[PDB]
Amino acid sequence: DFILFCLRLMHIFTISKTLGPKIIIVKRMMKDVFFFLFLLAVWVVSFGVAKQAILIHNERRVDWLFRGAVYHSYLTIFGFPEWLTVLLLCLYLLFTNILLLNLLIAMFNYTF
Amino acid sequence: ENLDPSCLFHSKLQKVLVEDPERPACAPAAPRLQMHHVAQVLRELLGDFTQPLYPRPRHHVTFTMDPIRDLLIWAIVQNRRELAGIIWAQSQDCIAAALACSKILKELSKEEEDTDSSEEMLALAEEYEHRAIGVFTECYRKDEERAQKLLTRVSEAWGKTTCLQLALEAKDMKFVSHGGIQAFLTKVWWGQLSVDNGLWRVTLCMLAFPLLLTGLISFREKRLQDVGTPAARARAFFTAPVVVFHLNILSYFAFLCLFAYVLMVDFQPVPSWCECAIYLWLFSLVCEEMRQLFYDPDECGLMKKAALYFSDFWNKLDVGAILLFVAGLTCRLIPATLYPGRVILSLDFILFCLRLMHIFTISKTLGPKIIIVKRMMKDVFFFLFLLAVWVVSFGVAKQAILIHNERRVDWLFRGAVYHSYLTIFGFPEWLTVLLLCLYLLFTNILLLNLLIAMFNYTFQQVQEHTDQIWKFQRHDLIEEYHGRPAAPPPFILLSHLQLFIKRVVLKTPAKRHKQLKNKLEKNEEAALLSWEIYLKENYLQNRQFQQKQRPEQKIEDISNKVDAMVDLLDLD
Amino acid sequence: LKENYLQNRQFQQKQRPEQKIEDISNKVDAMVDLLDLD
Amino acid sequence: MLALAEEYEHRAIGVFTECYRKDEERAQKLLTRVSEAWGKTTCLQLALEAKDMKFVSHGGIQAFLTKVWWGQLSV
Ligand SMILES: [Ca+2]
Repeated sequence: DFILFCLRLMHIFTISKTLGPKIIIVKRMMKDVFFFLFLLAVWVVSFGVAKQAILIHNERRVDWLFRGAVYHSYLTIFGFPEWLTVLLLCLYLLFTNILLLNLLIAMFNYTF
Repeated sequence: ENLDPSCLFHSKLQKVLVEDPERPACAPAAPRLQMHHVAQVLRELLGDFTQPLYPRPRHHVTFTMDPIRDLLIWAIVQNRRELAGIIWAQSQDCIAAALACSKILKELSKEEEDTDSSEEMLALAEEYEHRAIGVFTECYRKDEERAQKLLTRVSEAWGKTTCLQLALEAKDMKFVSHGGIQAFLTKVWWGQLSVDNGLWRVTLCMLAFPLLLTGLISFREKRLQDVGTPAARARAFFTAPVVVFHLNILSYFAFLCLFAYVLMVDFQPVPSWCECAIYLWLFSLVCEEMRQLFYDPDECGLMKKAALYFSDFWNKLDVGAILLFVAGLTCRLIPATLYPGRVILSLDFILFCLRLMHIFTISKTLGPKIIIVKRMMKDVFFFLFLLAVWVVSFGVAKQAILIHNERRVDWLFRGAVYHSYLTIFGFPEWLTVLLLCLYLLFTNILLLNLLIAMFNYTFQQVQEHTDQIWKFQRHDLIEEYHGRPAAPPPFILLSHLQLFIKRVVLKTPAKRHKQLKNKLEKNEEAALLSWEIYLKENYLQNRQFQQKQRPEQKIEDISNKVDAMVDLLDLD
Repeated sequence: LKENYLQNRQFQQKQRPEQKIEDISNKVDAMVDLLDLD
Repeated sequence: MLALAEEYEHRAIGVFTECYRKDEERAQKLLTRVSEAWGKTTCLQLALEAKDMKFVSHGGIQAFLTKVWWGQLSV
């Protein structure tokens, strides 16, 4: 409820001349923000499940390996195994560093 | 017989005359022009889906049915513009006629092997699709319902095809991008129930069985809405294709969760039960796609239907995932290759989860963005080659200067590769500052502006008509889920078995449904055609009045009056 | 083909609207001179 | 003088696009030929040395460059 109260302070910027239309713009942008973030979430879950399947055997560990792989996927999302590691990192680079970012740039520029 | 010789249609007719064997059966030197030769060369132009127009005799004056059709085709095929513009105004059912002329002119303009007449033919075809749009928008603004009824009807005059199929096969963007036909597609997509309920209401009625028996959601055709026959209401609710779409999405989601669970924990060398349920569901999916291939509503080419199936993107992706799963099971059955079978099934899980991106095509705002990304990937790839050779260049240069020659296999090589990866992901004082500032100047600036420029550039073009492409794309999704049975992929075997045992012994092969195509009665069709004739006569007057109101025409009229006046004053 | 091109060029230059306005103006000036001569 | 030169490159583009729309092959043959009247130079070399963007940006001459670039085999 403190978060809800502090959200109410954004109403102050409506009275000023230059600031209000930007708030009205953000109120429109949130709609396709949400439906993008679903697409991003299912994508990162897909690569997390694929990596934890290939590079770790089947183990019934409850909170150790699960939170470890989840923290690995979180660190990836926030930003002879030589050929295999280079292939996995370059595939994650090619997908994540490029495609959905241009999707966001295109959609946000379009609605703006 | 007196068609002019220089045109393309005369050349194709003179070929198909001598390709007939029945004339060397009679006499080789004498050519006899028959009507079914013209019908054959017209069937080659119009498409395979239509039946021949002029029949062959299997044996005073005599009229064929609808002679204005024949005169319009004879004026169209040899690019006489002003004759066609005159005798189109006399035509019976003009909506189908304009689109058929547009299809004929596009197909005849493709094979021209010239330059002037090809552009003339394309301009004429575009003009005729404008005529069809004008007459249909008059019929739409007057009455909402009969204008919808005018689309799905079969037309005897043009070889038993509907108007919508001609508009699709001729690839007319501006006709199907009209508001009324899009409203028709939405009306078919929402099915039996009313179109104003919203998505969350259908979601809650899908989750809750007794909520449909209440006063919730909506209906149209209020004989079912008022009187309570909940068996019929439930059959109508589960018949609708939106419901079948959400059921397939939910079943696919549960299938993916079970596949991820068995891949993460239950990959066993002994054959497993949670695996065999998934093999059952995947056999269900492949039998569904085989049924989707074998559907032939009209008589058509099997190889042509195969090219039509494999032309589509998601069919290629679906059959690739099926083939990879077939390979993965044979890799799983051999005990020596169990872990390669595991990694193959993981890559196939990636392929299955890529299929969930298809859901966003149906929504209004989201689909054009997918069409934009499908264009952007092409120069994405050729950029990433340039980025890779660049980072390899600085990695090799740095590892050459700051490390001596050592034959270490995996230690120093993976160390330098991890250093280059950490660089890519984001008195040695002067040298280190120089190396870091050089990597800063190159990496933090140049290729980033290359990406910004190229991506902005291609977005500025594809953004313009992604919407017009998507409105044309919208049809086949609705047609497929109209054709698909209602059961989710667990029970679609129970749906498939009755159809398969029925088709073999005594049934029809395939028949279209009476929502997309139907044959009207004569008593209704006469009044409908008279209504359309009267609205065409209404449209032509507004067109000629608007063309008279143009300013350049007023200037030309004043000039002609002034020339008449100076001639009159010269005569005095 | 050059002789073919020149005719299309001069016909397109004749079809311009400002040239039509100038032609109407010259005809009207000829007419007012003729009515002044009577 | 600059306006007159731009007008004359428009004249050259118009006559060449007529020759191109009528026949595809002889229009290609018209470029590479040597001209005795203007000191034994070809037309393409004059269009390059005069720096005319709109002449070499035409579709037919670009098709000629593609045709030379693909060489003996089909394009
Ligand atoms: Ca399919």
